[PDB]
Amino acid sequence: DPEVTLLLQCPGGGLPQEQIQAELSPAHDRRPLPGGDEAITAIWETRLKAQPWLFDAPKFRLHSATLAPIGSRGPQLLLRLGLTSYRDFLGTNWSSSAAWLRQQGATDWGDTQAYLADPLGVGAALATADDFLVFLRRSRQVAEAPGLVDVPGGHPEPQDLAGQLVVHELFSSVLQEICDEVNLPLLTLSQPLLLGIARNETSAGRASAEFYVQCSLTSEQVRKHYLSGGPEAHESTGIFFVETQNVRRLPETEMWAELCPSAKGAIILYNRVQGSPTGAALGSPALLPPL
Ligand SMILES: COC(=O)C[C@H]1C(=O)NCCN1C(C)=O
Repeated sequence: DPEVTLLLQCPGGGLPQEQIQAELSPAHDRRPLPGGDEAITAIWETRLKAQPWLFDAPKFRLHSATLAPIGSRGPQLLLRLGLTSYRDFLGTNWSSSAAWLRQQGATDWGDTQAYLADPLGVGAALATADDFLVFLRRSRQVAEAPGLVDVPGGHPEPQDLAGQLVVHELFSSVLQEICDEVNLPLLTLSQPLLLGIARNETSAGRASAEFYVQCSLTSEQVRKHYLSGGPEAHESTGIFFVETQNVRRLPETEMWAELCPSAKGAIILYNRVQGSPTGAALGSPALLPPL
């Protein structure tokens, strides 16, 4: 799977909000481009002069994420975050010359990402009361990953002493994206756990935080809520469910070739952090079949 790399695998079956610190600092921003940010400005002008209804929006930038020594007390994760924008993304990660910007970042800064926007995405492994995960089909008419399978998520827009509010907006935004797209009531959803962070090598290495969320509704009820919004209530074109039993071997299925990279990230982390039991009971052959 060359189009996805794991930046972080969380311990203890995943991390709650209260165990994560953020450092939001202009030291974590993209570096100005070697020939000037006029190259980003030019791509944006060309785009607005064809699609003048487009808008810029701020985004969180992932710099890095440091896990504490395992088994320790206190905060378990430090997220180093900067700020970027939709416009900076279109002029860097989405650019035809994105591989050249990575090589120049290696040369100039010892960092393949130094000249990349790298907006932080969020995604969920969303489980039902009857032990299915939730999948969405993308429109064949959109620019990114057309007609591919996805999981719920988005790219949160901004607004440890502003740090804790930033972690709160990240956990909040994954629930909000589930309510907006799947049309589920907020009170049917668990507090999320962070499973890890995955990078999309097809989009020049931009990262998504992958979460586990439990719903108290069955798969038949989740479908009813999704469909009852109508075609205008969602960006996706369909919803479907795979038993948690069968997610274990999903990378061996024909479905795998149709999954967008960030959804592959979510399923790998679900299998490693929520699947893959460590104890004698769940590890017994009748409950963990070999092969
Ligand atoms: C229609 O989808 C797009 O690509 C539009 C785009 C935009 O205009 N501004 C920021 C990101 N975005 C949205 C709606 O989130």
